[PDB]
Amino acid sequence: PEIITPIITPFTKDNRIDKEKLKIHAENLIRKGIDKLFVNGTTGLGPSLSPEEKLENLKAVYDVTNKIIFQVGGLNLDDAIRLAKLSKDFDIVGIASYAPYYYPRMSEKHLVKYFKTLCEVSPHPVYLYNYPTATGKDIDAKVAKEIGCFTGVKDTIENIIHTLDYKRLNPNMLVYSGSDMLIATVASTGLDGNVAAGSNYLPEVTVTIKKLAMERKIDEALKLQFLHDEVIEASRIFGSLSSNYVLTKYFQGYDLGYPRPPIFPLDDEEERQLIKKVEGIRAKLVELKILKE
Amino acid sequence: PEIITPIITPFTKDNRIDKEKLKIHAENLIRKGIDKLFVNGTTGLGPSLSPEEKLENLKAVYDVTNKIIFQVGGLNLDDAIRLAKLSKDFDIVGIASYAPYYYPRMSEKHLVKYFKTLCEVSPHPVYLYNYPTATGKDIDAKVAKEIGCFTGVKDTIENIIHTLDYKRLNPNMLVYSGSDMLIATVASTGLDGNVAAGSNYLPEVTVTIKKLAMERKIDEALKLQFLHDEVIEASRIFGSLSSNYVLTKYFQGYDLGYPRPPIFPLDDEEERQLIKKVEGIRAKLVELKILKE
Amino acid sequence: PEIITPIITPFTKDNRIDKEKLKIHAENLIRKGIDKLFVNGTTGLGPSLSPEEKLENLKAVYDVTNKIIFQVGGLNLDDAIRLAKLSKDFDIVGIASYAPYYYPRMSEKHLVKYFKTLCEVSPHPVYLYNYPTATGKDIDAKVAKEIGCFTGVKDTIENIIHTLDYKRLNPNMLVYSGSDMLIATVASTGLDGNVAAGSNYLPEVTVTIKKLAMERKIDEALKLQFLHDEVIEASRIFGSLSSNYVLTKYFQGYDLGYPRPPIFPLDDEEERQLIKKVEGIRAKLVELKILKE
Amino acid sequence: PEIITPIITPFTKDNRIDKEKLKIHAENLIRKGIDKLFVNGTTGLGPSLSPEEKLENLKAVYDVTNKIIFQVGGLNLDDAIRLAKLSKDFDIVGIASYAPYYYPRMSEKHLVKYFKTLCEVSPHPVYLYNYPTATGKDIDAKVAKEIGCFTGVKDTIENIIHTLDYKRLNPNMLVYSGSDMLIATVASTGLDGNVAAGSNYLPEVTVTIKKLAMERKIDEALKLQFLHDEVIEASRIFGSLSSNYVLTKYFQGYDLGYPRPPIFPLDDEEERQLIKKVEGIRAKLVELKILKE
Ligand code: NA
Repeated sequence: PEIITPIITPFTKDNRIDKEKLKIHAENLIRKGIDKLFVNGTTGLGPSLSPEEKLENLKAVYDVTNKIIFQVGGLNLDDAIRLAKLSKDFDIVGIASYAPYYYPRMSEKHLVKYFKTLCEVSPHPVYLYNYPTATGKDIDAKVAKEIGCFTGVKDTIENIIHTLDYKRLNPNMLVYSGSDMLIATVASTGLDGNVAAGSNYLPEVTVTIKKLAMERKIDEALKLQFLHDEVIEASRIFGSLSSNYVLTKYFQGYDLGYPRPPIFPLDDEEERQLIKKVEGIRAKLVELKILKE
Repeated sequence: PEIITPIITPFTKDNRIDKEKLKIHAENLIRKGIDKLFVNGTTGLGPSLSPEEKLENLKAVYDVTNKIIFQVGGLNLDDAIRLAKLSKDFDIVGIASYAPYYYPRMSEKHLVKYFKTLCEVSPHPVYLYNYPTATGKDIDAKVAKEIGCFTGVKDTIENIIHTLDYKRLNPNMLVYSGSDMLIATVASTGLDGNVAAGSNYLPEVTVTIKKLAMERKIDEALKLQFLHDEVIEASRIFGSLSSNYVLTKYFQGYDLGYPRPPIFPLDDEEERQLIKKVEGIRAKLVELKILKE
Repeated sequence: PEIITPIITPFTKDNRIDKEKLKIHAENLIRKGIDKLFVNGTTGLGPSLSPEEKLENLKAVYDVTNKIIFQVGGLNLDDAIRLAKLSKDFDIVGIASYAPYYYPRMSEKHLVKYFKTLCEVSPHPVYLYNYPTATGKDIDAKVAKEIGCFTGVKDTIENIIHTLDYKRLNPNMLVYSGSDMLIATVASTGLDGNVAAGSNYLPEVTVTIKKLAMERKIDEALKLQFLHDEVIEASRIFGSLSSNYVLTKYFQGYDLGYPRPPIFPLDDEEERQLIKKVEGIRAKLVELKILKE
Repeated sequence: PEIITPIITPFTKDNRIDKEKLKIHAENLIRKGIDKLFVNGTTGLGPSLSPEEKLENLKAVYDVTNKIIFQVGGLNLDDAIRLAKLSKDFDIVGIASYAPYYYPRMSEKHLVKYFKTLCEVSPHPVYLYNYPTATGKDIDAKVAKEIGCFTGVKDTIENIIHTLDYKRLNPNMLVYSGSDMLIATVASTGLDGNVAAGSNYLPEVTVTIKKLAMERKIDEALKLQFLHDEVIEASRIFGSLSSNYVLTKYFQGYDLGYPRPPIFPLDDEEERQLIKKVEGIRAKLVELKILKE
């Protein structure tokens, strides 16, 4: 199985993509053993990016690696078609889309047609980005089989039965969980890996959990998994999407600028309280020689 | 109380706003007694529009009437600020925003900061577009009072206790329901009216429900409200946002072009089937002398 | 429309029904203008009562008034049948049942069969007690219509559209809201009334709300509804079912003994906080002459 | 890890417990390798049983084995205390309780008091029966930690994150999933096993999934788990709690009488259609030599 990072989008002081900080982060993730980078996912603030900015994000990461899944979805199908077609000039792993978000009560036929449309124009394998809470709808194992053209799925959901169903119904599909808390479990149970937000700031931990589970050292894998869970919990205090920036700086030692409002940067006091929650975890990982310092 | 139309945005065959069809529709609505038009709401596929298209919508509608509430929200705050400031040259009723959508688990503090930021730059009264199922958030009467700067709210929710609460905690606030099925109830109970998707295609009906209810002819208002409910239920068979275009052409006699995929147009068969589902209702409305024929 | 009290069950110190206190309470409610009494509802802890206790509740209240709807439902259909048959000797308004509670994902067919069974043996009109949050399933207007034998429904739900749908699909049915917050609204919108837990402790207020709305004094009705809402909200702080006992004592001046654990009575600190939250309301109500003192 | 059967309660034609059929079923489960029997759980229709009947169940099963967890909860705390006390004379594994069901919005304080009360009188280890969907509330790992007297938990939820949290926060706690679809995954990821309804009718299957996963044959475990899933799915078509009876007779060759209405028995045709759905699976299980012909 794999750890895939849905990579953060660093914004500059004036709210543009900081390509340079993005490249440094990308380099470090690849050097630290991350398998592939998921660009314009939730953790990257995909829905806050224009189609031009979703391209810019791809271009900057592509400077670093070919190991990219390029998320292209949104509520203008022509823009998503255009991004899909432009990816032909990039030797990447695949493209991806979440389901059309915001609008409730969208018919199954229209959902199926949105994805089939993108499969039809895609120059690369297509991955389903399933995120029921964010998008308002679910594209389950059965709908995924009906759509019929997904090479894999990231299933961001707290229901591993639902994730396992993709495998049951689509035996050849790559099936990833979107949770950081299920890295040990996913590797122990025959799934293909995790697209894990927390691998942005603790790629060493996510990779090591996976490796331990693979080696069948489940009690050691769980012990580390449970530590990782505490950082995830700390990150949710002030809002994970903002907190991920602060944590990457804290644990990896380079700056990733700002998120894009209304995903507001943490303030100094929030940043200080968040660091207070994870410093003893940082010491312990250093003690364990998982983190270098 | 008032009926306010969240007016449909007509698109051409190549996915641009059809300004001329928009004007004809806007003009018909006002002539049939609609109080104000809500521009770039859900019904207008606002989340599917770029900032530039949201402004283009305002301009076209403004040629017809200044009775406009102009929706500006999105996930890039700078763009929404820009729209708010640009509205200064338009003599309109107000601007509006829904909450930042898609991202789950946004802190109250961040949500409050988003709206207060738009209040601080707004040259017009600000309306809260509350839509918990679509955006994943609720900005309830307590949070609206915190924010402190709303002249009004559109509460798109079926729970009228929730909508009444805006009035109870904010006695000076204008309080609208976003439901078509609550027009009779809202008028009878002392609220300010409805921002009703169905008023795009049966504005005569929504205005008459309101009028009957004001006259305390509650049973007559409900009979009409109940017929209107059946049209709303029909519209949901193939997807209401797509169906709204077909129902407008059918009942009002002009077309509104195409929706924007992934809000896909009904096909000829679906259109035939929807028309069959509402034909008998049209006959009833004609016998009630609400519609001509 | 009517105000119906789902009457509290007072329990003695040895966890038996305090029949003498129940009778005093029932007599007060009727004297203060309550139309009918709903026995063994949620508010009376019906699900905590054995079939013998449900019958004991009926006999005590029946010593005071025949204006009773007698709730009989539970997870042993033989017992519910026996209670339904036993009620033949009581000259009352109706019997009632909630849907079989606890078990998830019961088939529509089984739910319909349970209700039709009660209808076949019932010597009185049968009322649907609809409470989806509590029972884990909904018996909506369409399922009610398919069941075909309900004289009325109490709809305890936060969705008045759902409640109105009973009237729309079943025009000869009595349709009540289970909410105290909707007395003004239900009266103005053509519904038949409210089975209002808060009428146990402020029967004066619920009746005056309904009277004001009937007189089309909507603003005054809402002003009083909104004060009543504040008392409902305070009752919920420590748990409404327990707080209903304290509030009855506070506003009506007699006590109702203890609830039945695990519906635990409020402790001293909880009572003090609760009273601080309502005493300024209790003064406004005496000033308005709704309460004596 | 272990498989624990939440054992079915067989009822006679006139709705009493069929003690002799219960004993036959218990003995078979134990002989086929089931580790313990969870008596009066959901699958046994525990909420449908009077305290007396819950005691009859224990005494019947106890004649076969002492490997019993005895579920004693309900909405009359005096009865649950009495049951807990009466278990002193049975040399069993533990007693258990689900949270007080039906009543929504019970304060955490009251929930904690209910379980602490049962712990204080219990002469055996206490197990938490967590089932948020059925009871309307969640007693999560944090609340279980607060209560602080549970020996184990059955987490009937689909979210394995939530289940893993009991072990993360309560290291010495025995932690089981209430899901049949998670047998392979629970065994692989270091949890304690599964309280699996479907082990009533296919104990051979559930014990074999576990064993294969224990031997790290995850591929083979999943294949068999996926077959089992298809039986679980079939049982849900006409209602699992009724269907479990039919499936036990079909797979094990002896009958368990009737369920208790409103958990109605399947009819002859529903039974034929259900058997049609699982015939093909029974065939596979025979080829695989998991079942005898
Ligand atoms: Na009640």
